[PDB]
Amino acid sequence: PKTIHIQDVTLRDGNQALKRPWTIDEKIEVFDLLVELNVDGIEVGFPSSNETEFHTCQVLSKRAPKGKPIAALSRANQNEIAVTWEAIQKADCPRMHIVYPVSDFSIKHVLKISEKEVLQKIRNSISFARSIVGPGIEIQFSGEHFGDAIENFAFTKEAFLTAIEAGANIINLPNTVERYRPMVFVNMVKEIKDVVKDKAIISIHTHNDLGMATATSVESVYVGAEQIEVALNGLGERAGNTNLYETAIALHQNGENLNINFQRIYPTAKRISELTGIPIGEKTPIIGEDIFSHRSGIHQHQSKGAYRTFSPEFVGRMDKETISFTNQSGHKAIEFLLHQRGIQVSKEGIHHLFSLAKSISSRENNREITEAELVALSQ
Amino acid sequence: PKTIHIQDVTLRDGNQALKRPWTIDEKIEVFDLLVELNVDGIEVGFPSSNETEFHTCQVLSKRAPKGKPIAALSRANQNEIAVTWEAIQKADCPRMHIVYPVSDFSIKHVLKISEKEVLQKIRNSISFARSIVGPGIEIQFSGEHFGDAIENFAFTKEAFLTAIEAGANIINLPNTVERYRPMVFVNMVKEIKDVVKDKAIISIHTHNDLGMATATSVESVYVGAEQIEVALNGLGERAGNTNLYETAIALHQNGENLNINFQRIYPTAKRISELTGIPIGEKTPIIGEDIFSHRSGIHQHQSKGAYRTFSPEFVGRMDKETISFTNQSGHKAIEFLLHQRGIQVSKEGIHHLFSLAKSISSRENNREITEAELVALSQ
Ligand SMILES: CC(C)C(=O)C(=O)O
Ligand SMILES: CC(C)C(=O)C(=O)O
Ligand SMILES: [Zn+2]
Ligand SMILES: [Zn+2]
Repeated sequence: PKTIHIQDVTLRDGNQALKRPWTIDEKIEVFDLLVELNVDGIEVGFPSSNETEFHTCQVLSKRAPKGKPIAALSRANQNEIAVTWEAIQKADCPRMHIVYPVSDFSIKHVLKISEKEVLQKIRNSISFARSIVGPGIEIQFSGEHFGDAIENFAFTKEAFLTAIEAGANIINLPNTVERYRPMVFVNMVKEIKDVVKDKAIISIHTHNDLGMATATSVESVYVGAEQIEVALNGLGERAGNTNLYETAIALHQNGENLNINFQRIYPTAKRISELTGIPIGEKTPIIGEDIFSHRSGIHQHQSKGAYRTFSPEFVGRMDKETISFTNQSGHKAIEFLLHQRGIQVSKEGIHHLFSLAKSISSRENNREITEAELVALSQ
Repeated sequence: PKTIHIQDVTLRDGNQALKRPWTIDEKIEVFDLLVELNVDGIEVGFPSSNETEFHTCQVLSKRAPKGKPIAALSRANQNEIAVTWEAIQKADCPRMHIVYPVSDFSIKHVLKISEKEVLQKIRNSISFARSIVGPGIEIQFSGEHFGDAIENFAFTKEAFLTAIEAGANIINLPNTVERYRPMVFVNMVKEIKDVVKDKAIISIHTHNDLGMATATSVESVYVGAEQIEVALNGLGERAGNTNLYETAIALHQNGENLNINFQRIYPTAKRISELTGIPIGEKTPIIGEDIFSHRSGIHQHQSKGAYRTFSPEFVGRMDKETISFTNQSGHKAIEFLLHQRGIQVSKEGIHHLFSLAKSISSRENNREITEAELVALSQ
């Protein structure tokens, strides 16, 4: 039986990509939505960025429920690591999260340093972090641009093993920019797991540039990833982080056990939509207005039975697909109702009652016609 | 080198799920957008549905460019097949598309017939189709609900081999409802390819209920699928069909050769958006308003270089990320401009010029401040 932790990064990766970043009270509202959704951990921010974010991280750390991992992000240097720890140490379960780049391009063309120097930086930063937080505290290390570490993939194994030996309990593998295809990333995850084994938790953090973040994250589980970093409503850099709802529902549909309160999905998404001013597209998976419609029939319980993965109510929505007597499906519905009661009426009579249904609907507006009165109208 | 055909089903699967189905002139406009996008084939409709759709299919068949496959969908019965052929026979390259269910549930609980009877129906319908279209004409067979053919997967191999032997040139594998995970579907595709080999083209047709249609379609290519059925703007049943743009761009980024005019992507999507009244979400991959923004820096060419898959212009968009002197990034931009010219100004002076930039922008509205005048303002 697989353990899969859903790690939310909305307050960090999501907030920082926002056209209109959140105030402290909005961040607190979002934090509370995350707690009620029962995610397995929450990254509250990047406290080194500025004094406001520092304050927010501290407030959220103290608000955090007991036993709920509270993470904050730091770059790989002693002073910033110390500041980060100061931000979160008051949380019941603080988690230190350190990032450093590991891709060939980053090392050769951005950092312009050797691989040996990279390993030294990784080891020194994680070791230092462990020196200030003590033994009981989870440390996560992210290899930035891991998804692009193609030419230096072997190095990447060394980097993560180094991080673990220095004290990292979680190795986070980001697909910082989505460039290829899920199984390219997933094969890399598999090879990392092959050398990490039980020495650390493998986490993944995928972005959605080619519309394949959910798939990449989901398939990573089946090669050994036990944590997925996600965001509400697919917020985050560019096209966004891995969508929390799609990932949670997909894993559930595949038989996995998650702590997520699935029925909080829709009320959460609606509120996040309001807080960001980003409407929920009507065809958006899980939460889209129109995704439970089965309309194709109009052109010619069975639809609900053979063509639905999960019910509206499962994600906290009301089922709005109610048989009506006032539309393109209106006419045939009256036929079926009359059939049920054993009332025989000609095709012209049905066409008649059809018009009466749309009539007494406009009067006392709109469209709320009962079977009982429709039976009374015919006979 | 892989051959991958992009087969558009917007005028069929897309149109029939539409809240407001298209008129003949709108269908013609959509058809023309598809031709200009240079998709490899177009399914024009379901001509058996009604006389209007029949007429539309005939009009589009005659409008179709030479050498462009024009498909229309039919259920697996002689009279409907004959009607369908009548609808499309005038196209330069007509393609007959027949569907019949193949999943355990469909056969046992919906059709309530034996597997032997299913094979007979498949063979008879394809053989009949071949009898009326002649040898030169492509026949596609779809096994409806293939993605759910888990308990009877072995049967599914028999069904497709039967279809091929009867005359099917293309075997289409739909993930009618997205229920699991890409690699479950993809493994099934692989096993079908293992027995079909070079006897027919494998096509896939995935839906997007769990947000993983693009991935499922893309990964299917790497186990032998040579045709992908897609729709503009992810139109189609429920959450929609596989999104054309994401699929085309992903395959291109993975080094594949497609005929798609990539630079038609954005103008097409914008027009389809208008025709359906479904806005393009600002975080939608490829075409979303906000997906080329790199904003996270504000919180503390490189961003464009290390964090972009493809350029805005590649998909027919204008790059709107222009360095401005009027915002939260405004102040530092003036610093850098003054640095370039070797003009030294105090931190208070920069703060001053910052205010002058926002001032002469409101006057003669709005926000269009040149470097040249900003240099003239400082010195
Ligand atoms: C800090 C890391 C995980 C990051 O956000 C990226 O690589 O996408
Ligand atoms: C006709 C077939 C391909 C169909 O639309 C479905 O199975 O999704
Ligand atoms: Zn990220
Ligand atoms: Zn379909």
